[PDB]
Amino acid sequence: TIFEERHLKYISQLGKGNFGSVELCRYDPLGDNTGALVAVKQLQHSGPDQQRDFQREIQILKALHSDFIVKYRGVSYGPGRQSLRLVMEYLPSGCLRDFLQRHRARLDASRLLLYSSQICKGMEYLGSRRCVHRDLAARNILVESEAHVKIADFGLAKLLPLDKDYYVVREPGQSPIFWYAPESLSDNIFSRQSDVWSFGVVLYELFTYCDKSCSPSAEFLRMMVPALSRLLELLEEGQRLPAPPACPAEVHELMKLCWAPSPQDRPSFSALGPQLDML
Ligand SMILES: C[C@@H]1CCN(C(=O)CC#N)C[C@@H]1N(C)c1ncnc2[nH]ccc12
Repeated sequence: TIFEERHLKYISQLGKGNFGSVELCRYDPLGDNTGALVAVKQLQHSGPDQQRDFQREIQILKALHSDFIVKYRGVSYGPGRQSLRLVMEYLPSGCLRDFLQRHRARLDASRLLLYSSQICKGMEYLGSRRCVHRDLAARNILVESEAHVKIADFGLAKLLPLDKDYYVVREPGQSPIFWYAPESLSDNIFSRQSDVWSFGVVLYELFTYCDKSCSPSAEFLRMMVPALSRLLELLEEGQRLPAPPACPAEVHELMKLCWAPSPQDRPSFSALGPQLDML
């Protein structure tokens, strides 16, 4: 699980987010271009707060073992003990947002429900580890195959101490505001139940095939003082994203429950899973 810097050969960018980037590299210790492709995350530049967070992220992912969480492979170092890069499995079908847009006409509602169930199970597992994800969105889901997706980034994830079932951040966060639960917008509170809110938005993303014209940003902005206050207002009045075109009624009802105003009245991932499998 220790990868030597000198054997990581840089090929291409796979994505970026939250002060980090993921690159496609070949781990090629023979130097003949036959080594395994890996996905390698690093900070885009040096930062002391970001480095502390990055080491924590690595320890979170290292301790996750699930069919629905991207596989941790190891780390590369540089000044010891200074983690330079997080090495993960590379899954070439890539991000679910991109995959849905491209294969839209090939994937039916059963496939979307399968993806929904897999994401829900990943999240049930995450919450069992006292991990709050905080950034659940289709952009952070990875496609292993046409019938298998995995939660694939943990840049903002936090571990809940044993005696507190939420965490409050000091500043407002810097993620697109359209996945945030009301209590995160109003009071920077995050919990496993704000993850459920975000999962409702992920269901919306799936059933819109991440179409840009009716995306959470496009549609909320169209429906919508500062933007965050307008969105909070809109949400506090009980307005919600509209059912996606052709959305099964049962799924739309599940989204609405995920979007209960109060965190306590949202269903658990434990409860959602069986309901998704039933559908
Ligand atoms: C959807 C995956 C998680 C989010 N991504 C980031 O780059 C976040 C940052 N920084 C892209 C990544 N993705 C395109 C991947 N694509 C292919 N293999 C991958 N392994 C691990 C991630 C990954």
